[PDB]
Amino acid sequence: MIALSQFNSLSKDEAAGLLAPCVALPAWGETLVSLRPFASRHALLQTAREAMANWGEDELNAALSAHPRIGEKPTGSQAHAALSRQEQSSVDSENERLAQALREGNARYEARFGRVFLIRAKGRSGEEILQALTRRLQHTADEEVAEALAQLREITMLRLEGAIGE
Ligand SMILES: NC(=O)NC1=NC(=O)NC1=O
Repeated sequence: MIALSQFNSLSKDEAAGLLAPCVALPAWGETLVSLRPFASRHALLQTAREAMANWGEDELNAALSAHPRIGEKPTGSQAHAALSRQEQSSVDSENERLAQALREGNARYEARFGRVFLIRAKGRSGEEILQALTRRLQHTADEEVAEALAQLREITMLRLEGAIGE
């Protein structure tokens, strides 16, 4: 976590590099970098929310390139992999029934919608995620695109909030 005044003074490449792990959508980060300096962390976060307001199915698809499946915890030490592992920390990997249910739930979701199941995993157990998956399997395509995008927005914001402090 770096301070706001520090973020405001970074070179364009260093600032974009800092924001890159939040979401695999270069336009989002580029917008934030281009609008520096920010008056406050409050203003930065608000601007960040505004910049994700017009995201659609195309953004969902592009962002999903950097998100592993729930239950498929990455091992890498780099920000992306470390963040995902940390976000899935409430998922019990030792529970064999859960692991199998997650694999089956994922396959079922992917067959239905054509994309990986996306959920803000931070603070959610494997059971909570499974129940969300069961609920979201009943959605129309548009309803599901909307929720998946809402979850993407949450993931991105939490990562941003963890990257830049007051
Ligand atoms: N497929 C996913 O939902 N993946 C993830 N959600 C998170 O919050 N972290 C992930 O890696």
